[PDB]
Amino acid sequence: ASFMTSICDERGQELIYAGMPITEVFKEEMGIGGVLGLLWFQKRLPKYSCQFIEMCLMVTADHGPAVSGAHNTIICARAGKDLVSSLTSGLLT
Amino acid sequence: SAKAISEQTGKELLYKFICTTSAIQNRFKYARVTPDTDWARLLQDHPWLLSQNLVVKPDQLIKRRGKLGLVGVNLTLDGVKSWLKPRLGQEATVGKATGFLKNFLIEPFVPHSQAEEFYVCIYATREGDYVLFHHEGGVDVGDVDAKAQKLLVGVDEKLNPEDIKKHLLVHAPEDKKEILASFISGLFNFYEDLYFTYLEINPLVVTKDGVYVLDLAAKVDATADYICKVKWGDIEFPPPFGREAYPEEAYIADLDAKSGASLKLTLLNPKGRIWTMVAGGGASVVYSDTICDLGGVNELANYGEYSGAPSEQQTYDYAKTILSLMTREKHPDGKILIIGGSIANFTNVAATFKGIVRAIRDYQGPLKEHEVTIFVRRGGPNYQEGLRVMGEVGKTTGIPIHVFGTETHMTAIVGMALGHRPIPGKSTTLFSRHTKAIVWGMQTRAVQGMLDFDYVCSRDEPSVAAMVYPFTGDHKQKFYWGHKEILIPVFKNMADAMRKHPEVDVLINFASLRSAYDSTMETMNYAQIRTIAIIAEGIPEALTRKLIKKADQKGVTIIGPATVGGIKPGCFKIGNTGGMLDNILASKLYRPGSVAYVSRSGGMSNELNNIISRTTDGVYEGVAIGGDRYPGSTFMDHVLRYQDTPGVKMIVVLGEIGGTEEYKICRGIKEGRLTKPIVCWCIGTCATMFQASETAVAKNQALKEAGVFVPRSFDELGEIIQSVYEDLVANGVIVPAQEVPPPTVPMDYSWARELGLIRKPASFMTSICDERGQELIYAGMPITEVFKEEMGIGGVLGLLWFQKRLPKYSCQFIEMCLMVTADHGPAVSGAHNTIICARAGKDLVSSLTSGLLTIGDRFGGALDAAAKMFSKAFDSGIIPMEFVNKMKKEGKLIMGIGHRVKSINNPDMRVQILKDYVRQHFPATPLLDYALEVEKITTSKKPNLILNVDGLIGVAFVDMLRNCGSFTREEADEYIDIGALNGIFVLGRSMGFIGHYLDQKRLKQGLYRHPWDDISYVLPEHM
Amino acid sequence: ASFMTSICDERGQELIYAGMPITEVFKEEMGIGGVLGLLWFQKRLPKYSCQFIEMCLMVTADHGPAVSGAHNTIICARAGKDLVSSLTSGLLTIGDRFGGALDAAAKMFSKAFDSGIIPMEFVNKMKKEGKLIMGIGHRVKSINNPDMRVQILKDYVRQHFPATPLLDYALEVEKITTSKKPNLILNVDGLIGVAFVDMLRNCGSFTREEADEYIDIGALNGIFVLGRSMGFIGHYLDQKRLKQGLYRHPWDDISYVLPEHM
Ligand SMILES: COC(=O)c1cc(Cl)c(O)c(S(=O)(=O)Nc2cc(-c3ccccc3)c(F)cc2F)c1
Ligand SMILES: Nc1ncnc2c1ncn2[C@@H]1O[C@H](COP(=O)(O)OP(=O)(O)O)[C@@H](O)[C@H]1O
Repeated sequence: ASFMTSICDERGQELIYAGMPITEVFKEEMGIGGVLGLLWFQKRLPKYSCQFIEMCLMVTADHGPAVSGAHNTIICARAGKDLVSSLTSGLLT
Repeated sequence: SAKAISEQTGKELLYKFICTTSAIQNRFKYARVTPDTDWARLLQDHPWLLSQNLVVKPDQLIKRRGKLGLVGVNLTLDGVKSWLKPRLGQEATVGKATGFLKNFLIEPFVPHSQAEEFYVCIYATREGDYVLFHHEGGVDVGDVDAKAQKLLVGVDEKLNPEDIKKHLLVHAPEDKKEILASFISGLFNFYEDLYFTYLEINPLVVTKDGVYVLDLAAKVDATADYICKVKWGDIEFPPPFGREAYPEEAYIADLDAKSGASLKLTLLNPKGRIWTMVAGGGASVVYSDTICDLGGVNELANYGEYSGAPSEQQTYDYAKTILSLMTREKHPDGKILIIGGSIANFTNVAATFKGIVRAIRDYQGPLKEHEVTIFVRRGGPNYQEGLRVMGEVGKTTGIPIHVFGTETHMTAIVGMALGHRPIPGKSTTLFSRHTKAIVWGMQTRAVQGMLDFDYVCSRDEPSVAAMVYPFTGDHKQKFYWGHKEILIPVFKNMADAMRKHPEVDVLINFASLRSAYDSTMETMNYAQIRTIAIIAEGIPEALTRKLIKKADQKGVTIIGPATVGGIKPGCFKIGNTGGMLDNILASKLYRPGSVAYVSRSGGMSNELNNIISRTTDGVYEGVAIGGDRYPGSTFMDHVLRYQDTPGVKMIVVLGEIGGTEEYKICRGIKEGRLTKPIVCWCIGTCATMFQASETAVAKNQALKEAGVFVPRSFDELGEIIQSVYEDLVANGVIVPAQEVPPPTVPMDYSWARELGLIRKPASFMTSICDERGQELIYAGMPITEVFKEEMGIGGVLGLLWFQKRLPKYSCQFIEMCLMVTADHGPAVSGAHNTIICARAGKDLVSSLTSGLLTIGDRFGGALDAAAKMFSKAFDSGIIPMEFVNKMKKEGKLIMGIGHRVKSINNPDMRVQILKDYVRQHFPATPLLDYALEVEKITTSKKPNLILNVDGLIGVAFVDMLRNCGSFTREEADEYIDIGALNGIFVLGRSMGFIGHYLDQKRLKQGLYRHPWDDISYVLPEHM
Repeated sequence: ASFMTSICDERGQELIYAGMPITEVFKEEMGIGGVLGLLWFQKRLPKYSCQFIEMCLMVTADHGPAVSGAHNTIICARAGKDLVSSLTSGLLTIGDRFGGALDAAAKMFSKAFDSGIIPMEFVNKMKKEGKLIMGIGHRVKSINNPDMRVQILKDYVRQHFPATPLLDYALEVEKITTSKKPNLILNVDGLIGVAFVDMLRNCGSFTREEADEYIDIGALNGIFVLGRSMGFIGHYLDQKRLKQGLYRHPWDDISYVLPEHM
């Protein structure tokens, strides 16, 4: 096999993340903070850190528009182009 | 492989690099004479030619010049020229051969007496380097072998001058002793430093004036260039003295040069009904035996070796040369082309059948009307696609072929061709079944062939314990033990693999020929390595004797060089011997039998597996000792192991012409040491039919008179093996094994794709470049043609993007379009957000890119909007007044037209340069003669409405793609509608954006946050 | 002023590059190989290097489609998206394992040229410290059969540059390396990163303390981007023409490894 991927599982009845099927993910309350640890680390995370990594996403959402990445998302959003091509032109900062 | 060099080049290599105390007279005093002799230039070279008498003599590897009357002695310049009048360009019948004397040499005559003529000769043997001296020389020296002073000098030694004084000069005159010891002790050092094998000087003249050299005959080891090629400088090897070589043979010898293969063509009778296409260094000798043995010797045309598995195109070139020699004129009998042979390394099975098929199907006209009846036989893999394509092209063309299989013997077709039958310290046990091995080098195919063979042999453990490869980092490699994936560790220095693995006792060098000596001398220092195979061919013969010397000082048995390795079925396989399992399961090599073979050539190990599998129970062990001059272990060592082995019941020996390696079998049986039934036959009886006891005929006859079961020729070899084995069964000697089916692995995909058993479609379909091959090819053109002509970036662009080659007036134009759109400026949305992500410290790619995703529908996409507007309105027939009136009525701005500053009174200058270049060079410009009317009809209302450069490039590419030499309108709409003309802007402006990244990385500027003075925050107030 | 840009000049009658107005650029024959040196370096370049840097763009245009950048331009061109977004998705592969052999060969040969090491101690320390030489090594080819592109570039370097240090150095390292294995040749990725070092030193108008800076910034990295971008616009445009559908990878090539705790 050429690739060796160790996170998801396309085929079958249910989609499976790193260990867990998705009806178990919504059966429990995993949250985005648990799906994040479940995709990236492949280790299932407890609730006090599951809520913490949601804190780290809720904090770094914006610092502002006069900031180098948001500046060159503003510019390539004014130049009329897509959502992907306007996100991206601020992500490579 | 030890080739000869000329007398001249030999003397210049002597004079340039000998170093001794007693000086040598006449340094660099010689004259090469051709039929292209500029006597003026030579006489300007050598003013001493008008000074003393001369000796002129040929330099073409002609032995006994002094008795053919071909040595002009004691002549002036005019006398030399008159002596060259009846000879240069003429012919002489010399010995048996006949050729043109086309190269002569002139040397100074210096007088000498008879007792001053000495004899020196230095050659190589397996145990060392002889020195032969004799006090009398001349052409009347006679047989000088058993009549001189010999001195043995051991391998990797020096030469003590006191020993020469005490042993090599016992008959020399006294006053001439010390200078000769001043000479020979120098000369051997010369002999060692340039890797000669045979250096003979007769006569050697020492007068009172000093030492000077008259004659020189030399042979150098041609595989030893990678040390000595600076010393050698330019070296030319001359052919033997025969007829002139055709340019055909030069064209095939050129295939030896630039390739890595080996394929030489020696044709001797162009008007014969027997031809050859023989793969393998061994099997060409076998066909040349059997053809001449069946009395068709007068109709044999060529014999040619072919090995190394070259590319399909080189085998196409070889086959088109031989088929070009086929179809010259008619003989009324009909020509028989024999195709087939024996290879050990099956690597290009899919490629080589694509050559010879393409060579046959490119001559179906002439090959029928020269009446060719081809016999093709396959060996090794069951490559059914090649057999099928041969069988289809034989019915399509009409050429009578007869493609055969493995069931017919490899010389059974020769009897089917010539009208004879119808057409239907030391060890004894090297390898146990608990033998480990360490593979040097990285040969994942050969190691996979190890492991799959071992799983077929129902072996408990693998046989590759570890790999060693010093030019990467330490890691592990993932292989297939049957069905489960196991790992094998790959090391860098050998101490890791020899301390972590105390279980190995065999190492297998798959080194290159440059590193085999060094890796083996690295390995020999260790203890448990008790068997070394050396796969690589072309190891120089001075290095091989050093390996044999230390192999005898340590006891390690060497199987090689130039082998492919042996095979011991049920226990262990080496290298690629026996091929892939597609051959193993057919020749039944997964169980032990009771027959052992041993061969000179490694190519014949497939054929002996074939023949011993089709007559007897199976091979016990068969070892190819390699095809070099110095084997690591000859016949007799493995024959003694086979004699001291219980499971062996009969022994087969396959020899070749050359050497005393076969008379030791006669001595071993006449001494009674070798008891078991021995069947031998050495290849090459009809080498004499194109030293006397080392001929293949006399060696076979001496084996036949001493109690070795020799067949009458090679074609009775299977019969005589079968007839010995029947008598071995019918006397209670061999109790045969009940054959049991083996386990079965799946085939490799990468191997069973080449054979054509698997058929899946290609996922991508790319139509521009071509990675593989000798040269990289763009859409049609190879790159040496791109630089051979002057294609330019403007031509490589059209050659990649369109796949249509473009003429020069547009090739220069598209360079104009890149030189214009390189920059418009830094306060421009793309360059702005390249400046920002270049100040934020990131890469070149990540700063180019952050400006490239601005290109789109408001920035830089005016080009492909101008094309899709003017070209859309040109085709609907609208004359520009209704065009401008509908652009007002429907209410949309014209995408080509409009500029911020400039008017008719002051244009852009870039639009004037592009417009002038368009008018001067394009043959016909519609749609710009249209658009310049739209300038006037628009600009009579406001001055600043001009078609821009963003309008004119999108117009002139429409006009160029229509009115170039090679497109169609229905195709030149497609490169507009895809967005190539959009993409001319990306490639244009990317020069500028790499410029802005690079510039503001140079002007070292910090992180950029925008001011708060420019941003008007509007936030809905619900806290 | 917030920005400080030192290449172009928007306003005025004519557009001006770094020194030259454009009617002088087309008045003379500057070429793309001269506009390149005029934008990037701001130093005007003579003709024998102006034609050379066009050689370096004509060589690195394509190596092929089964190559990591061209692969993920083929994929994002089959997924139906733009020219910019299909070029770009192959450009962000350029980096430290693909296409960044150029600026590693320059920063190796030019770093070892200045410390005075004659090539034997250079090859011996590249064995001892244990790192592969970034210019040298090829998959197929030997002394007996070179690349042809490296022969065309080497012949153009010898026929026209007035003095070539650091390539007379590196061709010695070919021989001292290649006498051990045949396939160790300095590549085209090594020779471009050598000949730009030699060109920036031995052009008419630079200094060594300044011609170190365009190497260390990564211009010589950026010659590869501009070279290969012709090829990637080629692959986008070609597989938009050969109208091919969305591409998902097969399941036959991917070995799923998932920790089993359901
Ligand atoms: C490298 O040679 C192979 O790749 C190979 C593969 C198989 Cl399968 C095989 O059987 C043999 S062979 O030497 O045994 N017979 C044979 C030989 C040539 C040939 C091929 C090239 C040149 C001259 C003759 C040929 F065109 C057809 C044949 F059947 C050889
Ligand atoms: N320069 C020379 N001066 C004197 N005699 C020479 C010279 N060159 C050749 N000869 C004569 O020619 C002979 C050399 O020919 P050579 O090839 O050695 O004959 P052969 O092969 O039979 O030994 C010597 O016997 C020598 O007498």
